[PDB]
Order: sequence, then C-alpha cells, then structure tokens
Amino acid sequence: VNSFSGYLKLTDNVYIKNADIVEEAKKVKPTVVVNAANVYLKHGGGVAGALNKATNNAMQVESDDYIATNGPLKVGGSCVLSGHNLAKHCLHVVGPNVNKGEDIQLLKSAYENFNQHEVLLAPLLSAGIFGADPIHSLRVCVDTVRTNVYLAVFDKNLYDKLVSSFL
Ligand SMILES: O[C@@]1(CNc2ncnc3[nH]ccc23)CCCOC1
Repeated sequence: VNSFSGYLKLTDNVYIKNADIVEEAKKVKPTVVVNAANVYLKHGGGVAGALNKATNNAMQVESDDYIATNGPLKVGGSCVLSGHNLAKHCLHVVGPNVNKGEDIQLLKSAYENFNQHEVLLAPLLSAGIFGADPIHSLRVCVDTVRTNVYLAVFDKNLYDKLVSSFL
C-alpha cells in the first residue's frame, strides 16, 4: 500500500491520473519523481522547467554541478539526483526529443531506467514539448516498465484521450 490517490489502474503496475506532477509530488513526497530531462540537464521548460521552478532553482544548481563533473547524459539515459522539496530522489530521464530529430526507438531505453526503482511518480516520456505521440509513449511505458509507475498527465483533454484509447 502507498499514498498515491485517485489514479485509474491501467495494468498490474501502471496507474494514471490527470494531475500536475509538481502538485502531486508536493503532496505525496514520493521516493522517486521522474523528470523529463534533456542531456544537458537544462531545465528550461516543460515538466523539467516546472519541477525546477518548484525547487526555487536548486534542481538546476545541483544539475549544473553534475554536468560539470560528468558531462552530458545519453539520450535514453538517466541519473539519480536529489528530489529537493518534491521527493526523496529525482530520476532525470532523457527521452528522445522528436523536435530535435532524435530516434523515437530510444524511448524504450528511456523507460527501462524506471525498472531500477520499485515505485515512481512520472510523466509520459517524450510527450509534451519533446514532440512524440503521448498515446505511443503510454504504450511503450506499459510494455517496458515492470515496476510500479504512477503517471501524471497535466492536460485533462489528453488524459481523457489516453484512457479512452488504451488497449
Ligand atoms: O506537456 C505534457 C507534459 N508535461 C507535464 N506533465 C505533467 N505534469 C506537468 N507539470 C508541468 C508540466 C507537466 C503535458 C501533460 C501530457 O503530456 C505532455
């Protein structure tokens, strides 16, 4: 039993809710919140920009030190950093960004990072400003993640379509 509330149950391990991931994380304080990161951990917009704003830019400061030490992530890769005031940990995961011409096949690799964590609050990878079809992203999530994932979909209109079209 966990403290995630109000989710629709898509599968054995995947749950979905129309919610702002920022407001969700502040309420639940999960062990892990997933950020929709880019390889530079530049959290300018989308989910990343919003999560960073909620940390008062502490996420960006930590991220800049991480990059200065380690260099950029790989597309499809991840790193574990602090969750600041939102969660114990933040798993920064880089899905392919279609608006940059990145290979959508790397989306499965991106979701594989979730399997290293027993429970996660997460967005749909490569959705929103990363330009991929959120229906496809949900499909890959369900077919790749085996740990317990609580998906937050910000757009209510998108949330209803994801449920109504889920096979
Ligand atoms: O752009 C989308 C992804 N963005 C977010 N997802 C969850 N919570 C969020 N809070 C702020 C942004 C944000 C909107 C939701 C559906 O997929 C694309």
